[PDB]
Amino acid sequence: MKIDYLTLFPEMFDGVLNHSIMKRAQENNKLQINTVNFRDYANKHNQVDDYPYGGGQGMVLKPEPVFNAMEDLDVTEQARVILMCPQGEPFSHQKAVELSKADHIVFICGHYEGYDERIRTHLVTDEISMGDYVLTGGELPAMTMTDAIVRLIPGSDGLLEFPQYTRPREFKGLTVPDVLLSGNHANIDAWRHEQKLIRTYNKRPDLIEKYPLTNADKQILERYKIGLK
Amino acid sequence: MKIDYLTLFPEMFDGVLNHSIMKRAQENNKLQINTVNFRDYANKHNQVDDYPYGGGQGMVLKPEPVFNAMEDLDVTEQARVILMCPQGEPFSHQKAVELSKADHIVFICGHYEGYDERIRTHLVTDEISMGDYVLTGGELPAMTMTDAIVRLIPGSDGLLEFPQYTRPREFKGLTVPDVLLSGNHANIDAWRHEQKLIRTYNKRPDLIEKYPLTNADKQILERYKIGLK
Repeated sequence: MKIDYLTLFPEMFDGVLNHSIMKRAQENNKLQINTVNFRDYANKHNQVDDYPYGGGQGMVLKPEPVFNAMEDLDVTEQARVILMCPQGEPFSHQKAVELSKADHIVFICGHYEGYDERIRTHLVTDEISMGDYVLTGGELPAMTMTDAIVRLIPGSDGLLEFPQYTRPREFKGLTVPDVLLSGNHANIDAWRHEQKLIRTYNKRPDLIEKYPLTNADKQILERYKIGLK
Repeated sequence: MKIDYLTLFPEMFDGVLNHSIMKRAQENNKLQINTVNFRDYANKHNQVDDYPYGGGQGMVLKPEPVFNAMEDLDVTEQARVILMCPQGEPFSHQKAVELSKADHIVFICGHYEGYDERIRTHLVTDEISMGDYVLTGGELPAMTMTDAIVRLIPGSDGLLEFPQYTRPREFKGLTVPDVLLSGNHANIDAWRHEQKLIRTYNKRPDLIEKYPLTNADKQILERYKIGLK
């Protein structure tokens, strides 16, 4: 697979493109992750931005530059063109899975108060948001999504996790549960299972309602609450 | 406000810390956004990582280094310590709002198969996830969240948005709706309102069910569907 980022700030990507566990695939000829400076496709004035027909307070991303960029990037039909949007589908795993299968992805990163509809109908294949929160630009989101998608290339049990501890045993008066140093694995497993139940009960009672509790599980919770008195 | 990132890859941040619309506040003495190299707090071996008591296949982030880092960073009580986690609360706007009010935030960025529970009980104040998708590290998430929080410092109408267009009027046979060039603002507003209704009807019927439709709105939808025949 290969990935292109058409952005006005290709520099934002230097730190991440290299120094992250991203090179696993880059050096392994699995993928080409390269940045594209969008100002190369701009027009009298080298702006990729222009006024809205009908009026409005914001500016709108022009169609021409974007179509041109897609041209030389040889985006075929069956390449994925992603627009970073607030009203886009919030990104998810089923979506990360779907994308890791395409052989080519292009991200329109710049945040504009508007996008020419012709770009949305003819070029863009997926519109994606990160969550109900509002961001200043689409480059971070594009990088975050790349991570999730790439690391899913080739190369819960319904409860919260059991608490984990490492050395030292005692630190500033904070001691690791004795059971963990006992070497008795049936007791360590049982204790972790109890902690998972209890933590879920205290912090994600919704998860408990959708967990098929065994009689022993109910007895653990029952005595736990009696211990709180 | 001030923000610290304790990470093993401070380089990932160079591109973003500067070149994004982040400098608005940095140069304006509103905030200090600086990176901290976590390997400065490491132990015989300069690892921040160590084996799990009780056994397990992954490694666990040691408590000592993290507590030390929080010490010299002068994290007071009433500073926010954030751990990037999969089971953390997915990040949201209400959370972005809450955080933009704190005067100091520290992000533990490294992804480990485990975190010593003492860090979670004594240091960490918020545990946050990005969504059900799994990421390779916590630095991108920390940067994304910073963006949403910072830009919310000081410095929907229930339907999908109306489609936007800019020059040129005709491009590759793709023409901007005539109404937008007509200069008749009551017609432009009505047309946009119709498009919002129609698009929402076709793509987010759930939003239509929670919209207080007027008689005129129902007539727009009604004739639209008759136009589809």
